[PDB]
Amino acid sequence: QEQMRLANQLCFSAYNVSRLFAQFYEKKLKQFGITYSQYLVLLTLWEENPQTLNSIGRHLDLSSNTLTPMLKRLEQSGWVKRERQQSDKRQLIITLTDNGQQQQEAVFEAISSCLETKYVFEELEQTLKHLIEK
Amino acid sequence: MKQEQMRLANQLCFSAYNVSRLFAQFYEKKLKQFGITYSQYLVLLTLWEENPQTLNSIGRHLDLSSNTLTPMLKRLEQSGWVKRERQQSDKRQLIITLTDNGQQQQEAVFEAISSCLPQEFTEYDETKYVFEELEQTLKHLIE
DNA sequence: TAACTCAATCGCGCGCGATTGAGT
DNA sequence: TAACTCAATCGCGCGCGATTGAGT
Repeated sequence: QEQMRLANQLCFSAYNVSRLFAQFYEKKLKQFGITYSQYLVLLTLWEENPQTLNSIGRHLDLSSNTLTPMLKRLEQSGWVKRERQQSDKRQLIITLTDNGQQQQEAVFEAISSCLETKYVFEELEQTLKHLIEK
Repeated sequence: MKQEQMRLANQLCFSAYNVSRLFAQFYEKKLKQFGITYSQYLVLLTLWEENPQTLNSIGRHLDLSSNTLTPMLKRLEQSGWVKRERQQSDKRQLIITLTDNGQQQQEAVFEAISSCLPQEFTEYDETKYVFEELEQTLKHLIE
């Protein structure tokens, strides 16, 4: 009984924490007209450019069911180019635009100006991953 | 110093993102039998601790509003977990009350989830604290 | 042909910023 | 008349289980 009481408060906290993070980031990012999830995509691209959609998804644990509509939005607001690979026409190469690369510093400053754990999350992250399989 | 503190906030934000998605995935798997969602579960938890409540009250417990809870309490009524009825004293209000089935099925739902929790559960109390800390930190950061 | 691997698509339920309109 | 306080509604962007159809 008490092991359920723990899982619930812990689940519920994670639920509250992620919403709050999103709320916060979205407030700061409103200037740029990008969402929290779009920001997470742009982080991976700022760390490695270009990437395939599938590669981005692997970094974020997301798939085309989320990234397809959403990379289309980032293209439509000038952050990225979506183009097909010649080696493999099934693939989709995502490449940052100049504007997309350029605005990183501005975006990071917009958020930074308003600012054990990291381990504890990664622990639970890996615990849950296993629970979804075996 | 200028930048490395951002790299911390990002990995921490991204971890919380991943953790909550996984928690939802897990609970949704176990709750499929009962035909309820994670969020619906969270609403049922507050009702199992206090019944009846007004939609506004539930929302206060979960930091949600009618923009989420209206469509969703309608779903729980349709699957026989709750009654949605307006108050006489104040016709604006909406009283949510658990159905017998709704009350009754708590034990079964808890068991369905608890049976799949690893024995890894009197050395996770640290975690529960660390979350609540960040939860409160973030809540102040928004205001 | 076939098996495979991709992004794209579909349907649905949230979250939530914003607005509406009923009721006090 | 007004100031309030509610749930309901609207529009949009996710997440994601599932399917599709193009390409290898």
